[PDB]
Amino acid sequence: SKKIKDPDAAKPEDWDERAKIDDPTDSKPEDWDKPEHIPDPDAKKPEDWDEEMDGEWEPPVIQNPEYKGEWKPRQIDNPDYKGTWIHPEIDNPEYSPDANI
Repeated sequence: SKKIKDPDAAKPEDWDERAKIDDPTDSKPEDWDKPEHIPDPDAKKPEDWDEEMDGEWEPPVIQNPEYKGEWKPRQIDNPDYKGTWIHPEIDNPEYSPDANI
């Protein structure tokens, strides 16, 4: 996604930045992580459209029934930490809106 943790952002080398840990001994795959938005399966476009002049159509999305806000397992408060200063995230180079960066 847009805006992620990165090296430009000038983080120290691992200074108990978390506050709340994730699955200690549990863990599962990523396969919770279903897409928030899926295109309409029956997303037909108008024949009254010129993608030459718009640039593309505009295929609608719906919210997926399986929608979880993110793979947050059980973010439990850790066994004592430091204090995440406020790292400035940066504009995730590997995001790519529609064309690879």
